[PDB]
Amino acid sequence: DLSSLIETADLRLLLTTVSTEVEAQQLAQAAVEAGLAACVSITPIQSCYRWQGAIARETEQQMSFKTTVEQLDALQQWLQSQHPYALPECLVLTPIASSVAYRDWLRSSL
Amino acid sequence: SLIETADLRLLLTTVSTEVEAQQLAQAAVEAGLAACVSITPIQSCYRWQGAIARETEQQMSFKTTVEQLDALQQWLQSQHPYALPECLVLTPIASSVAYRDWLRSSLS
Amino acid sequence: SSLIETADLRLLLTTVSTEVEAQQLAQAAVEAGLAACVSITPIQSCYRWQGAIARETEQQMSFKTTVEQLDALQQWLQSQHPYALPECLVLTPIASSVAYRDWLRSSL
Repeated sequence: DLSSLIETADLRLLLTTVSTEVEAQQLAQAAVEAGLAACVSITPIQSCYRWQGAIARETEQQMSFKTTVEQLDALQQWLQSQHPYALPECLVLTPIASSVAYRDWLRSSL
Repeated sequence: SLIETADLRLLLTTVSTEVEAQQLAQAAVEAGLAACVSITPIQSCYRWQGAIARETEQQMSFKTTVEQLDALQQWLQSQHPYALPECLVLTPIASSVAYRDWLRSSLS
Repeated sequence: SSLIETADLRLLLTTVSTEVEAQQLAQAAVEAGLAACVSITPIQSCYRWQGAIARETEQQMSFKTTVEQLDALQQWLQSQHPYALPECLVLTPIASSVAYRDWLRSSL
């Protein structure tokens, strides 16, 4: 149902970044194609971090993979094999609620 | 300074057009269902009815409390009853005292 | 390398009006050892403030930090933020790669 909120514990968002839009578009499509994510979002960002001792500001693409706990490990292993960085950003968030309809769509897609 | 929070919520959803996001944002805040809404364009790749679609969408992030969340979620779905929108709720673990207070006072 | 449950990593979220303000804050936070990484995303924001509903363009900021630096980043940010009442919302990731968790902790 489209209007009922439910508590959820098995949904996961995995956030990473890559340098170019072509890379991100390729990773997103390949993850959905492989059944490792139901949906992947990309948005351009600026990132500031220290590298080789100096502050760097770089344009990057922030990716959000929407997946379940059951595919999370396989997604992270797969990304490490395909990610262009030696040491990719990798943070996982847990949604605590969703709609029944969206949770069902997500699980069905995986 | 920081305080641990259990009752604040961020509702994340997507809509197809910028005009819809702007209208929803305004009306949700006007109604006291959210205190603040942010909108960010994104490109999304997803599985829909077997196939892979790539679309530009507006990511919306609504700042609310657990008390208004069910109401906000239902209201949003009433505005695009044809769609099956992204609905993901996050819970912040902390906030400032002042921000938490402003947010709560903004809801109706 | 593999995923590991995390309890000590934090994402502090805030907004500022302009890209220049965002860049300056980000750089200073990193330089001061209060955050490991800062991301900046252009957004539109709708909120209730000063008795009205405004829509403005803003920069969304996400500070990557640990719990050990969080109080100090928050205190510092309060003194340096251009806004009267800064957005202050903290998220906790539930996992990360071993390498990235180690990078983040090590960078601070």
